[PDB]
Amino acid sequence: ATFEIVNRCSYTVWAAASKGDAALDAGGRQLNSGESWTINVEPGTKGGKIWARTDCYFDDSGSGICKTGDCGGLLRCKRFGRPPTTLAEFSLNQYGKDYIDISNIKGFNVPMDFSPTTRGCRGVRCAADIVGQCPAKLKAPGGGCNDACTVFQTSEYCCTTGKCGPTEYSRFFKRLCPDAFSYVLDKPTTVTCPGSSNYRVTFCPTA
Repeated sequence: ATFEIVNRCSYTVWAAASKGDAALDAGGRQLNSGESWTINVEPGTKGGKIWARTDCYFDDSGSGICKTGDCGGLLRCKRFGRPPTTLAEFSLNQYGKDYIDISNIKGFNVPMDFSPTTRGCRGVRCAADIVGQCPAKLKAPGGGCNDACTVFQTSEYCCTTGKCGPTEYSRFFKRLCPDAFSYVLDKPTTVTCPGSSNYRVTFCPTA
């Protein structure tokens, strides 16, 4: 499946793509403002995620640090990134279908649109100014808006017991972006696409 990842932000981002125990394609690449990077993701990929990382420095071997979404200091991500990270999430060819969503469960760093480029389903978007509006206690001094689990480590925010409800913090993300997951048990905003769709992830789709 092809994912065209496009940076419409006015700032550079370093895109990242992983399924948590492996890179997808090269796993990561710098995208200057306006650049597009097309990756190939193997059919059947379960639990893949794409995100942006901001304010990164890499040496000549691809080792360094990002202020948001760092994946163990690598340019080419092999694991998931450090919160806060707006997440494009997808499981492909799952009994005939693809499933996509955007999630703020790990916080928010960069706005995103995640849309099929082939027929038969709608895209999802979380493009509101969540960093500018972020509640004081969730603001990440590093950049971005953390989710309450990352900040407070409680069963209720982390849904550790499987039994949690919405909270004042989850409701903030859900108010600014109704079309993304705001906590683990949020009412699903997952979109079902034809098996083997192709997609485009656009960072800063409205700015």
